[PDB]
Amino acid sequence: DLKSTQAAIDQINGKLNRVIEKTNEKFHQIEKEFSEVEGRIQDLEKYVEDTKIDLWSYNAELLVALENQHTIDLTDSEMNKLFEKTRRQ
Amino acid sequence: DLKSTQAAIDQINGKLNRVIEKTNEKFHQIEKEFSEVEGRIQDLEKYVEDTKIDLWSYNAELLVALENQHTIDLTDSEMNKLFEKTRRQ
Amino acid sequence: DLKSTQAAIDQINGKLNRVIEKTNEKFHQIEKEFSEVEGRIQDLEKYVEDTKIDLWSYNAELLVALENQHTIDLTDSEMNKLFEKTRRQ
Repeated sequence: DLKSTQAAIDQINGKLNRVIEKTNEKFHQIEKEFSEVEGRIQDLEKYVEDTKIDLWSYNAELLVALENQHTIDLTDSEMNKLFEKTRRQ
Repeated sequence: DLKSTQAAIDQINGKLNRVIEKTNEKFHQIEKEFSEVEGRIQDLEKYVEDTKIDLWSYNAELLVALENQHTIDLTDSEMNKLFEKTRRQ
Repeated sequence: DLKSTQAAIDQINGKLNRVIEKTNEKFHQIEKEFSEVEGRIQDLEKYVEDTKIDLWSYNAELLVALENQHTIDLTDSEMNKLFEKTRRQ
């Protein structure tokens, strides 16, 4: 009779609410995983930027160090050359 | 009577189609977010490759510049040495 | 009569199980895509670490090479200077 139909209505309502809430919590799973992976890429981008910046900074420092040493060596070499020249006099 | 049962059938059909289309559009949300995050990682990979390539290129250029300068300095130092030696004669 | 109602029950059960299994397999799609993108970021992180490590290693090697050459050049220059000084005697 209609009683078995009503029991079917209740159990389809139950399973429908079940899949509803399950889907909702699994969407929560997916969205928190999006949040965490986006944070992962954000920190990775920050790491790449920091690495690039400090590598370029050290390249700059080494460049100016080489230039400084070259200048100093030329200058004192000329200085000792003139020193010896005067010592000859 | 069966009329209330029929109204229940219509409203469960309504809510079922509702959750159906909602799930579909939210899956669309998730898949476009996959597409955009994959593009993000793609462009990040391209950025890392470009950074590595230009850093290695500048390292190469600095290496050959140092070698060139060393060679030039040795050569002209020897040249001026021979110049002064001949000037002594 | 109740027969059309029963047919409606069967077809809503069918469509409900259909959306159930479809959602489940599409969640499988989403989770394997999470797995593969997490592996992508993992290998990208490993690549960034390897690049940074070998660049810093080559910077170290170039630094010690420059220091070695500077030391060697100072030393042998002083040596030949003393050599010529003694040759004058």
